[PDB]
Amino acid sequence: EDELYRQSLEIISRYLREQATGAKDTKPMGRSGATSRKALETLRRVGDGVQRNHETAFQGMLRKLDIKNEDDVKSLSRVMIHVFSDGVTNWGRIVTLISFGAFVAKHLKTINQESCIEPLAESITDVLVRTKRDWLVKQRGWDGFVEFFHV
Ligand SMILES: CC(C)(C)c1ccc(CN2CCN(S(=O)(=O)Nc3ccc(SCCc4ccccc4)cc3C(=O)O)CC2)cc1
Repeated sequence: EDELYRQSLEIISRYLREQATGAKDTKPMGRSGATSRKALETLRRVGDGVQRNHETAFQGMLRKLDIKNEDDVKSLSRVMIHVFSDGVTNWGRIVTLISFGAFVAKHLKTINQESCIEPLAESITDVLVRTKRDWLVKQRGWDGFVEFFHV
């Protein structure tokens, strides 16, 4: 409920922030073997591969959306809201969305819009949690994500 949004926000905000700045957080999210720390380490491995694989489509979509400020993020979130609430729900579709978020975050860092990374992460979290709540809960939350992408 409140915890599923708070946990997802902590993982996504930290992943987007460290991808843009290019530096991992010196202060951990929790204890050594916590669900959130494991999900973030999985995101660093999986999410980075998604970005290089989907590079051309990610660069295309970014250029078409034309994100330059916070209002652009808030307004074009309605585009994301509608496209994501329709279609098959899976971990591959979930990880590609977060990877696009990190791709956008990296772009925002270059145009001196580092303040946009947090409301950007809030938009991704609110879509994922609100539209796909039942699925995520039945899939053991972020543990299901860790289990799904194991090496
Ligand atoms: C917070 C902001 C930055 C505003 C923001 C976030 C995220 C998005 C959308 N976000 C969806 C999920 N993907 S994806 O996982 O790569 N898979 C897809 C990629 C393309 C499409 S076609 C409609 C997208 C479109 C519409 C109009 C212009 C440019 C693109 C569908 C999917 C899918 O699976 O439904 C990434 C794109 C938009 C806007």
